[PDB]
Amino acid sequence: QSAVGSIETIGFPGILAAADAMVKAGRITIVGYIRAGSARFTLNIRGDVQEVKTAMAAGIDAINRTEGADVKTWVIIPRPHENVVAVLPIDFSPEVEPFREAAE
Amino acid sequence: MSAQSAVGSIETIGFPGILAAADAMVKAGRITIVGYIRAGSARFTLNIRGDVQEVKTAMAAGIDAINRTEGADVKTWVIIPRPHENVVAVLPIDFSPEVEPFREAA
Amino acid sequence: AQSAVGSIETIGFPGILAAADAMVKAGRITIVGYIRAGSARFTLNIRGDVQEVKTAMAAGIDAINRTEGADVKTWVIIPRPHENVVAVLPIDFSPEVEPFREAAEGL
Amino acid sequence: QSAVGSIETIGFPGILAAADAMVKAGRITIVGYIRAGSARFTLNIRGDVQEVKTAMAAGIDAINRTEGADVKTWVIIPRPHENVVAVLPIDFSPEVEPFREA
Amino acid sequence: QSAVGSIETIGFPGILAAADAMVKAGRITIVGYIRAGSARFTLNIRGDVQEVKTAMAAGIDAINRTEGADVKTWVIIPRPHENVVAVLPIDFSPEVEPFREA
Amino acid sequence: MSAQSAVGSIETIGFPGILAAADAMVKAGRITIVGYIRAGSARFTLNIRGDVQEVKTAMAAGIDAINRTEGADVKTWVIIPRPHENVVAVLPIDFSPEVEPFREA
Repeated sequence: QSAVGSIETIGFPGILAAADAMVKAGRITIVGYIRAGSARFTLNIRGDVQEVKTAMAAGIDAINRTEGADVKTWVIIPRPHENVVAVLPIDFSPEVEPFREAAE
Repeated sequence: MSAQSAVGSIETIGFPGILAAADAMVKAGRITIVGYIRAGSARFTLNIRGDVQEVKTAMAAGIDAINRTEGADVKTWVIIPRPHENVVAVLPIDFSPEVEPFREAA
Repeated sequence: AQSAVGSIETIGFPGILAAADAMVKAGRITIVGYIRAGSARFTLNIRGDVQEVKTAMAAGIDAINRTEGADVKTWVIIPRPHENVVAVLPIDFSPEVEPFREAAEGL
Repeated sequence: QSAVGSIETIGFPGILAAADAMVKAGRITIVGYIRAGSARFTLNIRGDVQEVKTAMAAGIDAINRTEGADVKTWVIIPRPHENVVAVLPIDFSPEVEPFREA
Repeated sequence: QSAVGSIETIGFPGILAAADAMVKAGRITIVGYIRAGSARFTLNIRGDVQEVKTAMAAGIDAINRTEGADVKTWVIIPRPHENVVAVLPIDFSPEVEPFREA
Repeated sequence: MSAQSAVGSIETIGFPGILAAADAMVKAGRITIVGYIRAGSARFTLNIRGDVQEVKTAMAAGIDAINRTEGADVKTWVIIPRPHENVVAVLPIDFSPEVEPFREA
C-alpha cells in the first residue's frame, strides 16, 4: 500500500487550491474528496511517502494563500493497513487509474 | 490544441447571495457555470469555467454582487488558471451535458 | 424572455411557510421550490413578472418578521436571470407547478 | 384547504412530546416531520383552524415540560394556498389518510 | 401501543453506551436511532412503561459515565397515538421483531 | 456457541484524525474496523470489533494517534465488552462482506 495523505479546510475554494498545488508539486494521485459538514472539505491523496510529504507541504501553503481559507487539520500515514483502505474512502478507483499510472 | 480552461470558485452564506453571484458572473464574463454545492451551514459554492481573463472578470463581478446582497458576504474564493486533469476528474468542476449548450455559446 | 426570480431565506421551517403563503397571495407569482439549506435554514424561490416578484417579496419579508422565533436572513430579486443560471440552480419551473404558472399569467 | 400548523424544537424527544400532545388535544392530522439540521426537528399538522390552535397550545406546553427541549419557532396558516401545499411537505399522504378521516 | 422512550446525546459513543445499558436494564426493544445533526444522536425504544422507565434511568447513568458524552434531552410517552407511530420513526420493523418477542 | 465481540467507538473533529486513529488501532490490536460515521459538524466516528483486551489495546493507540494529529482532538470514546444483539442489529457496528476478510485474520 502506497502512503496516504489527507488535508482539510473550511470552504471549497481552499480544497480546490490544495488539490491543484498538491498534484503539481509531487508525483501523487488525488483519489477523492469529502464534503465533511459545516462547509469543511477533505482531500485524500496516495503516492510514495516522500512524494506525499512534498505535495502536502505545497497544499498547506496554497490553502494559506487562498482568500478566506486556512488549514484545519492534516496527516500522512506512510503505509496504511488494508482494513483502513477498505473502509475509508482512500483507495484508487477506475476514474483515477490513468493518473496513478502516470505517477508510477 | 488547448489546455484545461481556468476554474473559478466562490462561496457565501445563503442561497440568495449565490444566485446574485451566478447571474452577475455569467453576464460579466464569457464563462460557463458548471455547478453549485450546498456546502453545509447554509453555505453555497458556485463553480465556473472559461479563459483565464474571462474568469478574472467574472469573479470581480460575482464578489461585487454578493456584497450588494442583503445578508450576504463573500466567505472565500479562488481562481486556478490551469487546473490539472486529476483535479477536474475528482472535484465537481467539469462540464456536463446539461451546461454543454453554454460552453458552446461561450 | 426569462421571468424574474425572487429568493428569500430564514432560520426555521415555520418562517418559510409564512413567507410562501404571504408571497403567493400578495403577487401573481409561482413558488417553484424550496431548499433545506443546512443549520435549520430554509430558502424559498419564486418566479413571475418583475413587479409581481417585488410585491410578493415585500409581503414575504413582513410575514417572516412577524413569525414567532423567525427573522429574514437574506433575500434577492434578479429581474431577468441568464439561462445558464436557470439550468444549474433550482429555480426553473417543473410539471408539479405548471398549473400554478398558468393561473398566475392567465388571471 | 384546511389550516396548517408548524412547530420546531431542538432535539427529537421534544418533537415527539409535541406530536403526541397535539394529536390528543385537537381534531388534527400529523402530516409530516422534518430533520431540519442542527438537531432541530419540525412537525407539521392539518385541521380546522380552531383545532389547530388548540393542538398548537398543547404542543408548546408539552415541549416546555420536556427535559432539555425548548420551542424555537411556530406558526399557524388558516387558509394555505394550493401552490404552498404542492411545494412544501404539508399535504396529506396515503400513510395518514386513516387519521384524516377520523 | 406500548410506551416509547427517546434519549439524545452529543456523540455516537454515548448513544452506544445508552443503547447497551437500556436493553440490559429493562424488558425493551430498541427500534431505531437518528443521526440528528451537529454530532447529536437519538435512540428510540419501546416497551411497558415501567420497563421503559427502568431502561431510561440506566441509559442516563451510562451516558454520564462515558468520556465526552452528555444527555441533551429525553422523554417518555406512556401510550403514543397511532398517528405519531405512523409518522415518526418509533414503530417496530422486521429487523427488530425477534427482540420484541423477548 | 459464541458471545458478541467487544465494540469500541471513538470520535474526533476532522477526517485526518479518524484516519490516524484507524491505522493505529488496527496495527495495535487484533481488531476489525467495521465502519465510520460522518457525524455532522465535521466530526467523524470510527467503530471497531474484537476481543475485549484487543479492543482496549487498540483504543489506547487510537487516542494517542488522534492527539498527535495536527488539528484533531479526542471528543468522546467508549468500549462495550459484550454488546447486546439488539444493539448490533440497530446501530452500525455489525460486520459486513467488505470486512469479513479482516475479521478472519
